[PDB]
Amino acid sequence: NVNFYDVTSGATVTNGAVSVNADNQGQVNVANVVAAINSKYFAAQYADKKLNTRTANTEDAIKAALKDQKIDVNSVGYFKAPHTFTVNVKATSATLPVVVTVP
Repeated sequence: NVNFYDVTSGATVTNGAVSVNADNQGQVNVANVVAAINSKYFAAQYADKKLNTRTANTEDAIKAALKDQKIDVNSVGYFKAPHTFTVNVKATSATLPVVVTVP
């Protein structure tokens, strides 16, 4: 099956969590959320005795999570973050819920 893993430790992860900084007006860019998630977690499938990486839908998943919280993102990626929200990151042959906190 597809599973998610920690990039740095290699451990299998079921639920993830990251922190992303806002600017002094409480604005965040989706690109910084995508970087926080994808730098920390990756998806892969075992085959041919190795882990094979699988592309995650992180940007789309972030925008979908914010739209479920009634938060819009503008054409160049900025939005007003909630304090914390959950992104359901998907990779295809698995879903990794990732808690995103914006202090």
